[PDB]
Amino acid sequence: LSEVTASSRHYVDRLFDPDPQKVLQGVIDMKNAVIGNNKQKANLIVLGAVPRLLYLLQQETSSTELKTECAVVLGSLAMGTENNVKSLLDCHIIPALLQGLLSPDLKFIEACLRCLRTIFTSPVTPEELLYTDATVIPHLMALLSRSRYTQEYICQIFSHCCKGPDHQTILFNHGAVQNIAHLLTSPSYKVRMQALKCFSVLAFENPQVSMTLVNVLVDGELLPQIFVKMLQRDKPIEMQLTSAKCLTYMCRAGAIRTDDSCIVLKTLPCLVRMCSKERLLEERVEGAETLAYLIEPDVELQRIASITDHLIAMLADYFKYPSDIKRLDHDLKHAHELRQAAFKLYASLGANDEDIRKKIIVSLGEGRPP
Ligand SMILES: [Cl-]
Repeated sequence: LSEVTASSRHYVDRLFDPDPQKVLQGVIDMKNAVIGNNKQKANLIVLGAVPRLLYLLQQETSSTELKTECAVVLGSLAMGTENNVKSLLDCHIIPALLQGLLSPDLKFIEACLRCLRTIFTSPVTPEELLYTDATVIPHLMALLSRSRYTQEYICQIFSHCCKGPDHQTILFNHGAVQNIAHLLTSPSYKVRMQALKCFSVLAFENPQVSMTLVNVLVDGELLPQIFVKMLQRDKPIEMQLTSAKCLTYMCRAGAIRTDDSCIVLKTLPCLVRMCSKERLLEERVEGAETLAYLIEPDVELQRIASITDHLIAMLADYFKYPSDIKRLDHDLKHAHELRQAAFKLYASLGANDEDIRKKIIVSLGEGRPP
Protein backbone atom coordinates (compact mmCIF):
# COMPACT_ATOMS: atom_id res chain seq x y z
CA LEU A 1 0.00 0.00 0.00
CA SER A 2 0.93 3.68 -0.04
CA GLU A 3 2.84 4.70 3.07
CA VAL A 4 0.74 6.35 5.77
CA THR A 5 1.97 9.87 6.51
CA ALA A 6 1.56 12.12 9.53
CA SER A 7 -1.18 14.18 7.84
CA SER A 8 -3.60 11.23 7.70
CA ARG A 9 -2.78 10.33 11.30
CA HIS A 10 -3.45 13.92 12.35
CA TYR A 11 -6.89 13.75 10.75
CA VAL A 12 -7.70 10.56 12.66
CA ASP A 13 -6.22 11.96 15.90
CA ARG A 14 -8.29 15.15 15.76
CA LEU A 15 -11.39 12.94 16.09
CA PHE A 16 -10.10 11.83 19.52
CA ASP A 17 -9.44 15.44 20.59
CA PRO A 18 -10.78 16.43 24.03
CA ASP A 19 -12.38 19.67 22.83
CA PRO A 20 -15.69 18.94 21.04
CA GLN A 21 -15.19 21.95 18.74
CA LYS A 22 -11.88 20.52 17.55
CA VAL A 23 -13.45 17.09 16.97
CA LEU A 24 -16.18 18.63 14.82
CA GLN A 25 -13.70 20.65 12.77
CA GLY A 26 -11.56 17.52 12.44
CA VAL A 27 -14.38 15.47 10.96
CA ILE A 28 -15.17 18.37 8.60
CA ASP A 29 -11.52 18.56 7.49
CA MET A 30 -11.62 14.79 7.02
CA LYS A 31 -14.62 15.11 4.69
CA ASN A 32 -12.76 17.78 2.70
CA ALA A 33 -9.67 15.53 2.50
CA VAL A 34 -11.33 12.46 0.92
CA ILE A 35 -13.17 14.33 -1.85
CA GLY A 36 -10.90 13.05 -4.62
CA ASN A 37 -8.19 11.03 -2.86
CA ASN A 38 -9.00 7.33 -2.74
CA LYS A 39 -5.60 6.90 -1.06
CA GLN A 40 -6.66 9.21 1.78
CA LYS A 41 -9.81 7.11 2.16
CA ALA A 42 -7.73 3.94 2.42
CA ASN A 43 -5.26 5.50 4.86
CA LEU A 44 -8.04 6.69 7.16
CA ILE A 45 -9.79 3.32 7.04
CA VAL A 46 -6.55 1.54 7.96
CA LEU A 47 -5.90 4.08 10.73
CA GLY A 48 -9.28 3.15 12.22
CA ALA A 49 -11.38 6.22 11.50
CA VAL A 50 -14.50 4.19 10.70
CA PRO A 51 -15.01 2.68 14.21
CA ARG A 52 -14.53 6.12 15.78
CA LEU A 53 -16.86 7.79 13.28
CA LEU A 54 -19.55 5.19 13.99
CA TYR A 55 -19.11 5.80 17.71
CA LEU A 56 -19.46 9.57 17.24
CA LEU A 57 -22.63 8.97 15.22
CA GLN A 58 -23.96 6.64 17.94
CA GLN A 59 -23.54 8.95 20.95
CA GLU A 60 -26.63 10.57 22.48
CA THR A 61 -24.64 13.71 23.33
CA SER A 62 -23.44 14.19 19.74
CA SER A 63 -25.15 17.11 18.04
CA THR A 64 -27.14 16.63 14.85
CA GLU A 65 -24.37 18.53 13.02
CA LEU A 66 -21.67 16.11 14.15
CA LYS A 67 -23.85 13.10 13.31
CA THR A 68 -24.61 14.44 9.83
CA GLU A 69 -20.97 15.27 9.08
CA CYS A 70 -19.80 11.85 10.32
CA ALA A 71 -22.37 10.10 8.12
CA VAL A 72 -21.24 12.25 5.19
CA VAL A 73 -17.62 11.20 5.70
CA LEU A 74 -18.62 7.54 6.01
CA GLY A 75 -20.44 7.89 2.69
CA SER A 76 -17.41 9.60 1.13
CA LEU A 77 -15.26 6.62 2.13
CA ALA A 78 -17.84 4.29 0.57
CA MET A 79 -17.45 6.21 -2.72
CA GLY A 80 -13.97 4.73 -3.13
CA THR A 81 -12.67 1.28 -4.00
CA GLU A 82 -14.42 -2.03 -3.34
CA ASN A 83 -11.85 -2.80 -0.62
CA ASN A 84 -13.14 0.28 1.19
CA VAL A 85 -16.75 -0.92 0.95
CA LYS A 86 -15.74 -4.32 2.32
CA SER A 87 -13.89 -2.66 5.21
CA LEU A 88 -16.92 -0.48 5.98
CA LEU A 89 -19.21 -3.52 5.84
CA ASP A 90 -16.86 -5.41 8.17
CA CYS A 91 -17.17 -2.53 10.67
CA HIS A 92 -20.96 -3.14 10.71
CA ILE A 93 -21.88 0.19 9.16
CA ILE A 94 -25.25 -0.88 7.74
CA PRO A 95 -26.67 -1.76 11.21
CA ALA A 96 -25.48 1.61 12.53
CA LEU A 97 -26.96 3.46 9.56
CA LEU A 98 -30.23 1.61 10.09
CA GLN A 99 -30.30 2.85 13.67
CA GLY A 100 -29.49 6.32 12.34
CA LEU A 101 -32.57 6.10 10.12
CA LEU A 102 -34.63 6.24 13.35
CA SER A 103 -33.64 9.92 13.73
CA PRO A 104 -36.15 12.77 13.33
CA ASP A 105 -33.67 15.04 11.53
CA LEU A 106 -34.00 14.86 7.76
CA LYS A 107 -30.44 15.86 6.78
CA PHE A 108 -28.98 13.06 8.92
CA ILE A 109 -31.40 10.56 7.38
CA GLU A 110 -30.36 11.75 3.92
CA ALA A 111 -26.68 11.29 4.77
CA CYS A 112 -27.26 7.76 6.08
CA LEU A 113 -29.37 6.88 3.02
CA ARG A 114 -26.67 8.30 0.71
CA CYS A 115 -24.14 6.02 2.39
CA LEU A 116 -26.52 3.05 2.16
CA ARG A 117 -27.09 3.84 -1.52
CA THR A 118 -23.38 3.82 -2.31
CA ILE A 119 -22.92 0.57 -0.39
CA PHE A 120 -25.83 -1.35 -1.90
CA THR A 121 -24.95 -0.02 -5.37
CA SER A 122 -21.39 -1.31 -4.97
CA PRO A 123 -20.80 -4.81 -6.43
CA VAL A 124 -19.19 -6.31 -3.32
CA THR A 125 -22.39 -5.81 -1.32
CA PRO A 126 -24.73 -8.84 -1.32
CA GLU A 127 -28.35 -7.92 -1.92
CA GLU A 128 -29.53 -10.44 0.69
CA LEU A 129 -28.27 -8.16 3.48
CA LEU A 130 -31.15 -5.84 2.57
CA TYR A 131 -33.67 -8.65 3.09
CA THR A 132 -31.82 -10.53 5.86
CA ASP A 133 -33.40 -8.17 8.39
CA ALA A 134 -37.12 -8.01 7.66
CA THR A 135 -37.73 -4.61 9.31
CA VAL A 136 -35.33 -2.60 7.13
CA ILE A 137 -37.54 -2.72 4.03
CA PRO A 138 -40.64 -1.42 5.90
CA HIS A 139 -38.51 1.28 7.54
CA LEU A 140 -37.11 2.32 4.15
CA MET A 141 -40.63 2.31 2.69
CA ALA A 142 -41.78 4.70 5.41
CA LEU A 143 -38.90 7.10 4.65
CA LEU A 144 -39.49 6.83 0.91
CA SER A 145 -41.40 10.10 0.58
CA ARG A 146 -39.81 12.55 3.02
CA SER A 147 -37.47 14.32 0.58
CA ARG A 148 -36.31 14.04 -3.01
CA TYR A 149 -33.06 12.57 -1.67
CA THR A 150 -34.81 9.85 0.33
CA GLN A 151 -36.94 9.07 -2.74
CA GLU A 152 -33.93 8.89 -5.06
CA TYR A 153 -31.69 6.90 -2.72
CA ILE A 154 -34.27 4.36 -1.57
CA CYS A 155 -35.43 3.91 -5.19
CA GLN A 156 -31.83 3.22 -6.24
CA ILE A 157 -31.41 0.73 -3.40
CA PHE A 158 -34.63 -1.10 -4.30
CA SER A 159 -34.04 -1.11 -8.07
CA HIS A 160 -30.49 -2.45 -7.72
CA CYS A 161 -31.48 -4.98 -5.00
CA CYS A 162 -34.72 -6.43 -6.42
CA LYS A 163 -33.10 -9.45 -8.10
CA GLY A 164 -36.20 -10.95 -9.68
CA PRO A 165 -39.37 -12.62 -8.44
CA ASP A 166 -38.65 -13.92 -4.93
CA HIS A 167 -37.62 -10.83 -3.00
CA GLN A 168 -39.32 -8.72 -5.68
CA THR A 169 -42.52 -10.17 -4.23
CA ILE A 170 -41.14 -9.47 -0.76
CA LEU A 171 -40.82 -5.82 -1.82
CA PHE A 172 -44.25 -5.91 -3.50
CA ASN A 173 -46.01 -7.13 -0.35
CA HIS A 174 -44.62 -4.09 1.48
CA GLY A 175 -46.43 -1.80 -0.97
CA ALA A 176 -43.62 -1.13 -3.44
CA VAL A 177 -45.83 -0.48 -6.47
CA GLN A 178 -48.29 1.80 -4.68
CA ASN A 179 -45.63 3.77 -2.78
CA ILE A 180 -43.23 4.15 -5.73
CA ALA A 181 -45.90 5.02 -8.32
CA HIS A 182 -46.49 8.45 -6.75
CA LEU A 183 -42.86 9.35 -7.43
CA LEU A 184 -43.47 9.35 -11.20
CA THR A 185 -45.27 12.71 -10.80
CA SER A 186 -42.55 14.26 -8.63
CA PRO A 187 -41.23 17.73 -9.56
CA SER A 188 -37.72 16.22 -9.54
CA TYR A 189 -36.70 14.47 -12.75
CA LYS A 190 -34.02 12.52 -10.87
CA VAL A 191 -36.80 10.98 -8.79
CA ARG A 192 -39.12 10.37 -11.75
CA MET A 193 -36.27 8.65 -13.60
CA GLN A 194 -35.36 6.36 -10.72
CA ALA A 195 -38.98 5.37 -10.09
CA LEU A 196 -39.26 4.43 -13.77
CA LYS A 197 -36.22 2.19 -13.40
CA CYS A 198 -37.78 0.54 -10.34
CA PHE A 199 -40.87 -0.35 -12.37
CA SER A 200 -38.93 -1.62 -15.41
CA VAL A 201 -36.93 -4.15 -13.38
CA LEU A 202 -39.92 -4.88 -11.12
CA ALA A 203 -42.11 -5.94 -14.06
CA PHE A 204 -39.54 -7.60 -16.33
CA GLU A 205 -40.89 -11.15 -16.12
CA ASN A 206 -43.50 -10.77 -13.36
CA PRO A 207 -46.94 -10.75 -15.03
CA GLN A 208 -48.64 -10.31 -11.65
CA VAL A 209 -47.03 -6.93 -10.98
CA SER A 210 -47.63 -5.77 -14.55
CA MET A 211 -51.39 -6.32 -14.17
CA THR A 212 -51.25 -4.37 -10.92
CA LEU A 213 -49.47 -1.54 -12.73
CA VAL A 214 -52.25 -1.35 -15.32
CA ASN A 215 -54.79 -0.32 -12.68
CA VAL A 216 -52.55 1.83 -10.48
CA LEU A 217 -53.82 5.41 -10.34
CA VAL A 218 -51.41 8.29 -9.66
CA ASP A 219 -52.78 11.86 -9.54
CA GLY A 220 -55.91 10.94 -11.52
CA GLU A 221 -54.04 9.17 -14.34
CA LEU A 222 -53.61 5.44 -14.89
CA LEU A 223 -49.96 4.44 -14.78
CA PRO A 224 -49.64 3.46 -18.48
CA GLN A 225 -50.87 6.97 -19.33
CA ILE A 226 -47.92 8.34 -17.35
CA PHE A 227 -45.57 5.97 -19.19
CA VAL A 228 -46.90 7.07 -22.60
CA LYS A 229 -46.14 10.68 -21.69
CA MET A 230 -42.60 9.59 -20.82
CA LEU A 231 -42.15 8.30 -24.38
CA GLN A 232 -42.39 11.85 -25.77
CA ARG A 233 -39.43 13.30 -27.66
CA ASP A 234 -39.18 16.34 -25.36
CA LYS A 235 -38.24 13.97 -22.52
CA PRO A 236 -34.64 12.76 -22.13
CA ILE A 237 -33.58 9.72 -24.11
CA GLU A 238 -33.09 7.52 -21.04
CA MET A 239 -36.60 8.35 -19.76
CA GLN A 240 -37.96 7.34 -23.16
CA LEU A 241 -36.12 4.04 -23.57
CA THR A 242 -36.95 2.92 -20.03
CA SER A 243 -40.61 3.86 -20.44
CA ALA A 244 -40.73 1.77 -23.60
CA LYS A 245 -39.19 -1.15 -21.71
CA CYS A 246 -41.87 -0.95 -19.03
CA LEU A 247 -44.67 -0.91 -21.58
CA THR A 248 -43.20 -3.72 -23.66
CA TYR A 249 -42.90 -5.86 -20.54
CA MET A 250 -46.48 -5.04 -19.56
CA CYS A 251 -47.42 -5.88 -23.14
CA ARG A 252 -45.47 -9.14 -22.99
CA ALA A 253 -47.08 -10.17 -19.70
CA GLY A 254 -50.58 -9.70 -21.16
CA ALA A 255 -51.57 -6.62 -19.15
CA ILE A 256 -51.51 -4.52 -22.34
CA ARG A 257 -52.82 -5.77 -25.67
CA THR A 258 -50.56 -5.97 -28.73
CA ASP A 259 -53.21 -4.03 -30.70
CA ASP A 260 -53.40 -1.31 -28.02
CA SER A 261 -52.82 2.27 -29.12
CA CYS A 262 -50.00 2.80 -26.60
CA ILE A 263 -48.02 -0.01 -28.26
CA VAL A 264 -48.62 0.58 -31.97
CA LEU A 265 -48.72 4.41 -31.97
CA LYS A 266 -46.21 5.29 -29.21
CA THR A 267 -44.07 2.47 -27.83
CA LEU A 268 -43.05 0.79 -31.10
CA PRO A 269 -42.56 4.12 -32.95
CA CYS A 270 -40.48 5.29 -30.00
CA LEU A 271 -38.28 2.19 -30.22
CA VAL A 272 -37.59 2.71 -33.93
CA ARG A 273 -36.52 6.27 -33.05
CA MET A 274 -33.93 4.72 -30.71
CA CYS A 275 -32.29 2.91 -33.64
CA SER A 276 -31.24 6.07 -35.51
CA LYS A 277 -27.66 6.86 -36.50
CA GLU A 278 -27.81 9.98 -34.32
CA ARG A 279 -28.50 7.85 -31.24
CA LEU A 280 -25.73 6.48 -29.07
CA LEU A 281 -24.51 2.93 -29.64
CA GLU A 282 -25.85 1.70 -26.30
CA GLU A 283 -29.21 3.32 -26.99
CA ARG A 284 -29.39 1.69 -30.42
CA VAL A 285 -28.58 -1.73 -28.97
CA GLU A 286 -31.20 -1.41 -26.22
CA GLY A 287 -33.87 0.03 -28.50
CA ALA A 288 -33.36 -2.75 -31.03
CA GLU A 289 -33.31 -5.56 -28.45
CA THR A 290 -36.36 -4.15 -26.65
CA LEU A 291 -38.24 -3.86 -29.95
CA ALA A 292 -37.30 -7.47 -30.73
CA TYR A 293 -38.68 -8.45 -27.32
CA LEU A 294 -41.90 -6.55 -28.05
CA ILE A 295 -42.58 -7.82 -31.59
CA GLU A 296 -41.51 -11.46 -31.17
CA PRO A 297 -44.87 -12.95 -30.08
CA ASP A 298 -47.25 -11.15 -32.49
CA VAL A 299 -47.05 -11.17 -36.29
CA GLU A 300 -49.08 -7.98 -36.75
CA LEU A 301 -46.58 -6.03 -34.66
CA GLN A 302 -43.78 -7.47 -36.78
CA ARG A 303 -45.40 -6.17 -39.96
CA ILE A 304 -46.23 -2.75 -38.49
CA ALA A 305 -42.64 -2.45 -37.28
CA SER A 306 -41.32 -3.47 -40.69
CA ILE A 307 -43.16 -0.53 -42.27
CA THR A 308 -42.43 2.03 -39.51
CA ASP A 309 -40.02 4.94 -40.11
CA HIS A 310 -37.62 3.06 -42.40
CA LEU A 311 -36.68 0.65 -39.62
CA ILE A 312 -35.09 -1.91 -41.94
CA ALA A 313 -33.03 0.87 -43.53
CA MET A 314 -31.83 2.20 -40.17
CA LEU A 315 -30.91 -1.31 -39.07
CA ALA A 316 -28.71 -1.60 -42.17
CA ASP A 317 -26.77 1.42 -40.87
CA TYR A 318 -25.76 -0.70 -37.87
CA PHE A 319 -23.32 -2.43 -40.25
CA LYS A 320 -21.87 0.87 -41.54
CA TYR A 321 -18.83 2.48 -39.95
CA PRO A 322 -19.40 5.32 -37.46
CA SER A 323 -19.75 8.87 -38.73
CA ASP A 324 -15.65 12.57 -28.80
CA ILE A 325 -12.58 10.58 -29.83
CA LYS A 326 -13.05 8.30 -26.82
CA ARG A 327 -16.66 7.78 -27.95
CA LEU A 328 -15.50 6.94 -31.49
CA ASP A 329 -12.97 4.41 -30.17
CA HIS A 330 -15.69 3.03 -27.86
CA ASP A 331 -18.00 2.63 -30.86
CA LEU A 332 -15.42 0.78 -32.94
CA LYS A 333 -14.66 -1.56 -30.02
CA HIS A 334 -18.33 -2.28 -29.19
CA ALA A 335 -19.59 -2.46 -32.80
CA HIS A 336 -20.09 -6.22 -32.41
CA GLU A 337 -22.90 -5.48 -29.92
CA LEU A 338 -24.60 -3.27 -32.52
CA ARG A 339 -24.38 -5.84 -35.32
CA GLN A 340 -25.65 -8.59 -32.98
CA ALA A 341 -28.56 -6.36 -31.94
CA ALA A 342 -29.46 -5.80 -35.59
CA PHE A 343 -29.58 -9.54 -36.19
CA LYS A 344 -31.76 -10.08 -33.11
CA LEU A 345 -34.29 -7.59 -34.45
CA TYR A 346 -34.06 -9.11 -37.93
CA ALA A 347 -34.78 -12.54 -36.45
CA SER A 348 -37.90 -11.29 -34.67
CA LEU A 349 -39.09 -9.22 -37.66
CA GLY A 350 -38.80 -12.06 -40.16
CA ALA A 351 -40.00 -14.88 -37.91
CA ASN A 352 -43.36 -15.36 -39.65
CA ASP A 353 -43.31 -13.32 -42.90
CA GLU A 354 -40.87 -14.31 -45.65
CA ASP A 355 -41.31 -11.00 -47.51
CA ILE A 356 -39.86 -9.16 -44.50
CA ARG A 357 -36.81 -11.46 -44.61
CA LYS A 358 -36.53 -10.68 -48.34
CA LYS A 359 -36.64 -6.97 -47.53
CA ILE A 360 -33.90 -7.39 -44.92
CA ILE A 361 -31.70 -9.49 -47.21
CA VAL A 362 -31.92 -6.74 -49.82
CA SER A 363 -31.20 -4.02 -47.25
CA LEU A 364 -28.09 -5.72 -45.81
CA GLY A 365 -26.16 -5.62 -49.07
CA GLU A 366 -26.15 -4.95 -52.78
CA GLY A 367 -27.73 -7.67 -54.86
CA ARG A 368 -31.22 -9.13 -54.83
CA PRO A 369 -31.89 -12.73 -53.76
CA PRO A 370 -33.04 -15.03 -56.59
CL1 LIG B 1 -22.60 12.63 -3.28
